[PDB]
Amino acid sequence: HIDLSALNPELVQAVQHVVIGPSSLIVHFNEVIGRGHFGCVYHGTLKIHCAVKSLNRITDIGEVSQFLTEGIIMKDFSHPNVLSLLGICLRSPLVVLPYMKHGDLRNFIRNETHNPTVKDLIGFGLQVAKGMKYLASKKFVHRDLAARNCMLDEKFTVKVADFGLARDMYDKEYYSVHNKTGAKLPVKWMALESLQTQKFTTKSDVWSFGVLLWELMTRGAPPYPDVNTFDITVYLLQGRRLLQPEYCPDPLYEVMLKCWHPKAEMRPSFSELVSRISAIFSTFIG
Ligand SMILES: COc1cnc2c(NCc3nnc4ccc(-c5cc(C)ns5)nn34)ccnc2c1
Repeated sequence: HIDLSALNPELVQAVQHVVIGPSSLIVHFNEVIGRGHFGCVYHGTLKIHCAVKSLNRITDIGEVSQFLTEGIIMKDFSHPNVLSLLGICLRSPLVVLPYMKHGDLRNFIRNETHNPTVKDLIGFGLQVAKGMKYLASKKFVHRDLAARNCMLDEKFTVKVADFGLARDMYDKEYYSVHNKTGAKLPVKWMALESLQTQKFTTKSDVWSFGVLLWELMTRGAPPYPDVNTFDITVYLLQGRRLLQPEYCPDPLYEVMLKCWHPKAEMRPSFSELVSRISAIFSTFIG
């Protein structure tokens, strides 16, 4: 039930634009197209093709008013490199997202079917940087930027995803349980200070982006395979970084090193990353 009175009065008008009427959505529950900890995702028809995420695997949703607020905030986000929210359908509520034909970025670059060039791979990086530039300008911290968490549409447009109501753990292997807090953390993508404090910032998103660039240039290799979970802090503090992939241009590796600056405030902004990477991208043919 929608309690319009419970919402921030500023946001009441926006409800009509986020709520999908049950008769407008057909969801094809017979084939799962994605699996998250909080729920499965299915093909949907809205006639536009969409992805429908269930949240029924969680014991409880929480405050319905908060859920709508989350949806309303997320729907106002509009950028070609950021996954949009189509709306919410109240059957546990269903999250309705544009269908991303080529799935997550990590699986796409690991796929022997497609053959992206070095230029294509850098371009995927550039698109992610533009999405993050948008998100950072909205003061939004992603917290879980990784190749597994970005997706590609039918025209290979890369979109930063896995945020707002779409937030989940879509690949359980890369999340470790913290001793004191219990939080499940993507430790191999996290900035040194975040591992120490569990505080996430746009500058820790920049660190994660550096790892994402490394993923692209290795075509989806796992980072730090010979490191075990939380021993990553010890490993990094020894004076170590991910090595330069064979086909990674030198200036792109320099960008990665800047993203992993020990001082958070010294890391490049996403705007600077867009500029620097667009330059490097332009030097390639094909
Ligand atoms: C082509 O198959 C799919 C699968 N899942 C989604 C999908 N799932 C919800 C979602 N929102 N953000 C993210 C980010 C990552 C992922 C996934 C990652 C993995 C490994 N499987 S799904 N899903 N996801 C949304 C849109 N299109 C899809 C297309």
